[PDB]
Amino acid sequence: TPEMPVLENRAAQGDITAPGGARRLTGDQTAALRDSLSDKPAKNIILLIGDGMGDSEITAARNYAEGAGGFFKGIDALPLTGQYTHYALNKKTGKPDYVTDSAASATAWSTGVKTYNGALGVDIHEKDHPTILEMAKAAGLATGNVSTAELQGATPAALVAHVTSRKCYGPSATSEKCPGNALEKGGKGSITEQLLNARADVTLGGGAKTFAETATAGEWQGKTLREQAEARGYQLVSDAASLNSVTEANQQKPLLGLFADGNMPVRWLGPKATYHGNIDKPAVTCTPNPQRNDSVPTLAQMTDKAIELLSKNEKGFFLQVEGASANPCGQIGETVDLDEAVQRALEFAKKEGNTLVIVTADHAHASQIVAPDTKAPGLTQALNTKDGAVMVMSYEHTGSQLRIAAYGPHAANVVGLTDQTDLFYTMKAALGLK
Amino acid sequence: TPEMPVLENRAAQGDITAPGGARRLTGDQTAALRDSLSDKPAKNIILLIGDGMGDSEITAARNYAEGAGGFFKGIDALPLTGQYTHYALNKKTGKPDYVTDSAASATAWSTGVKTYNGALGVDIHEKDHPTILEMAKAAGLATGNVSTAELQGATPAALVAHVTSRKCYGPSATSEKCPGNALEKGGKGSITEQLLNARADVTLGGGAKTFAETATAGEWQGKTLREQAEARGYQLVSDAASLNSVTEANQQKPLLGLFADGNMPVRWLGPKATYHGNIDKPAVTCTPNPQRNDSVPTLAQMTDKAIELLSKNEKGFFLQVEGASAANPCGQIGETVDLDEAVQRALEFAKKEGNTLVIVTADHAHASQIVAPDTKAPGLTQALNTKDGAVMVMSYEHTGSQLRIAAYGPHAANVVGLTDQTDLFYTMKAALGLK
Repeated sequence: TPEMPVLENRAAQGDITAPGGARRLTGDQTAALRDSLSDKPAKNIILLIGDGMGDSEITAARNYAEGAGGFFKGIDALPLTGQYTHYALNKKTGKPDYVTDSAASATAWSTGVKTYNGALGVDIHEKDHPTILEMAKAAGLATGNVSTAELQGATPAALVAHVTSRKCYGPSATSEKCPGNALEKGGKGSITEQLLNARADVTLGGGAKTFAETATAGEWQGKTLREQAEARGYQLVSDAASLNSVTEANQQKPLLGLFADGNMPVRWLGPKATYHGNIDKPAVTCTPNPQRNDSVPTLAQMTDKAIELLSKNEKGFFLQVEGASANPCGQIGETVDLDEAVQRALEFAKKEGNTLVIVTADHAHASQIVAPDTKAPGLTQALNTKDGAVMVMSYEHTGSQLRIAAYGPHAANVVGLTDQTDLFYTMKAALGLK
Repeated sequence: TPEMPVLENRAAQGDITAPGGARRLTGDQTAALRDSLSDKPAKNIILLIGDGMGDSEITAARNYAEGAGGFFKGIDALPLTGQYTHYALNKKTGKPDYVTDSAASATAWSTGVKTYNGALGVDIHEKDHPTILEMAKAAGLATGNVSTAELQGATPAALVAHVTSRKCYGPSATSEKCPGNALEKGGKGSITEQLLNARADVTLGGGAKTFAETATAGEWQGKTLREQAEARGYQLVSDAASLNSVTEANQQKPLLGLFADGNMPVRWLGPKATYHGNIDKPAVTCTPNPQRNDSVPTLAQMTDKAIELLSKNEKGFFLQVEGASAANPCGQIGETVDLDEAVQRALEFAKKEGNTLVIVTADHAHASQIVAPDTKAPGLTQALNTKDGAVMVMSYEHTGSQLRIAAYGPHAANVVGLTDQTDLFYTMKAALGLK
């Protein structure tokens, strides 16, 4: 039965200077697309999120790494595409707030309810709403959360924590900034304490710093959150070797991989963009970061490991993978990173035939690709792309709708204009979560 | 009984502060989407181009005019959506120039070949290439060209002119800037002269000022290009009353409507954005432009008259419609609202007819960004009171980002995913069965 093609090749087909040369299509999509459509139940969902990765950021990364007529074998290979909205709510008025932050957006797709800038897992009345991971887990499904940023960061945090502020990282900052959530005040705990209670089968990322914090109440008081994790049965892993030896990870043995104190390392380094840096400075070539290491797993590696462990669950799985860390090279390199994770996800999804893979961003950032002769009011940098031509980028969250792309069962629900909260109901209905 | 659906409503379905209230979907989309897939031939194509309307401009205009949970009934209603690239090429090297201008992007979807910035209907070796309008016309189809900007502007002109510089509006300018296209030098003429030769069945837009120039050579030397068009059998209309009087337009009697000397008047008036304008000035509400007129045909009126006159052709039609007419948030949003009225008209037609492909996209993305109210940005900003009674701040060039392309109809499936601007030429070719 015609089981779902991925976009094969959408690179410029020939000589870009010639008629028909820059075409990305070799024919008519109608029947490929017809076979891309299935409404049958998604057994697994993999959701890949690029921090700030709107259309402008995908274009600049393609231009740099693949060349303008190039194609990301992961990000651009998803057959169903649409645009979605992500406005937040002003807390006092409940009126729309056109420019969201990462917390409210992360909340909108994990719980399906709009909230205010700064909130995680709570609506504007500070009430908690259940996340898609809490719900997958309640249904007996394996669950995993992966990031290259701090695990306390808004996108990973929003699946496991419910606090009135994204800053309530650990006990210290919670007593002070989220009193109603402070464990001492009967609240549910900080983002890191709620993480530990939440017991996702696979959690992997940065942010080991706040795990050194110590509990102020509860049966693990005085112990640090790392000690509590181990005390609760988590198998901790802190490099690529240990992650690779892990054979099983489940509710009896939750894997928790902490690979960086803050954010895990950035793939490429470059100079900072400067005022008139395109006029007054050379075109940049990005340097691979020497200090990324064979000890530190990559986002693609974490993704593949997580898929390996989570797929042993005979009921299905949910997995969120976040690709996060005026530095254009570091920006572009993280989109390359994520593309490799999407690729792996698609590799699994095609083979399995019952996985919805979704790639999108939390919200748009402010860089634009601009004409190389520009006198911007800002920070620019000219870059040497794959094409041997220079691209100037110019430099903060923005409110623009952005791309969401999908492959697999129920992916039709991302085509057209949707809203970020619809993603929760799409995933929930795909997974049959009742 | 099959009919292909348009998205009747993807507004937030309820209370946006409550669970499920901000959903734009009320259920599963699969079945509606397969009912939207058809490879059958398209009899007609209506292509609407939003001048600079990338995803930021669509969102900014929806928030202001419809509210954040709102829905543009034309623009957001097209069920098959994708993203397309639109880079130009460097003329000297043939290497990509990541940020196109209007001329080079207009050449790419009308001719299918990439080119350099400033070029109309010629490739980087200055070779002319048939535009999709010339080929539809060559095949016996009715063709139309409507704009709110000057007819000599990059987007309407790319359909009918082949010149080495977009600035080659009329005799004067072609002689000095495009001397290899100057009519008194054996070239094909200015944009206006080639427009007159291309003899599309309906051409409606602004730009009457250059028709006041006199030709330098040829059969109509010394006559103005307006006297020429009359002498060549064109029916000229210059206001809404006479436009609605036209009964037919075809090759014997072709319609040319010149409603303004330069661009047609802007829908909404508002101040220009300003440095620290979102903190130093109150929020703006856009007001109707007094000069927009009763006498001046709106873009949905022109689109509607064009479809009427063009559907008299037993064989089908091709129609391109351009919404265009200075860091002014209200003119900018007014024109997206304009174009959305035009898209609803095209879509009522297409939905009724059953064999029309409607594509709505932009030539290239512009640079306005929706920012946070309290932003201290280095450009020009302005705060605006939206339909929600909330403030939206806008910040201010062309940019290189890929942008939205959306479609409805037979062959509309070929806009989904990542395509390139020149793929649009081929999707039109193939839909329409050309060549």
